[PDB]
Parts: sequence; structure tokens; C-alpha cells
Amino acid sequence: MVKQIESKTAFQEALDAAGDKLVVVDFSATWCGPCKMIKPFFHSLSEKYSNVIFLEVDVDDCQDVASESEVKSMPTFQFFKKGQKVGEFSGANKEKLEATINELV
Repeated sequence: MVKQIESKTAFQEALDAAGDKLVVVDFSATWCGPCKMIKPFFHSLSEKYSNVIFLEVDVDDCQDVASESEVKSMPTFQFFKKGQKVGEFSGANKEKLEATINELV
């Protein structure tokens, strides 16, 4: 389903552990309306796409991770393959989320 990532070390470990699998990271804030709107879906997609690793980073708790990641809006989705960022977009756009998961593997 979804793993909460709570430090830069945990982030790097998850990217390393993923091997060749696509990783999708939701940079989110609990208070933010579009994040509330997408949250159950990000979850649903994670069950439809069971070979994809789904991560969440709370930007208010993990401010250093959010800074490093160059986040400026929420939700922001970043996509990784073998440690490399291969896609990114923001907004609670379910169609784009699911399609991007398919485009990147």
C-alpha cells in the first residue's frame, strides 16, 4: 500500500531497496485540501499497481526532505527508477497519477 518516509536516510534506503521497480512519492500536507482529496486514491492505485512502490512524505514534518526535493506545492508526485527521478507533477489529478504510473512502468 503506502510507506511513510520520515527522513532523508529512509528515503534513500527506499530508493535503494526498490531495485528496478517504479517508486511513486506523494509529497503531502494533511491540512491541504487537494491532498485530502487524493489520499484515498493514491491508496487505491497502490492496490491496482501492486509491483509499484508507493511512498508518502509529510512536508510539514520532514521539512528538510521537502526542501531537498524542491517541493513547492501539494500534492507533488515524484517518480523514481533505479534512484533516478523520471517524472514529476503536482495536483490532485487522479487521471494523470494513474497514467504516469503506467508510462513509467
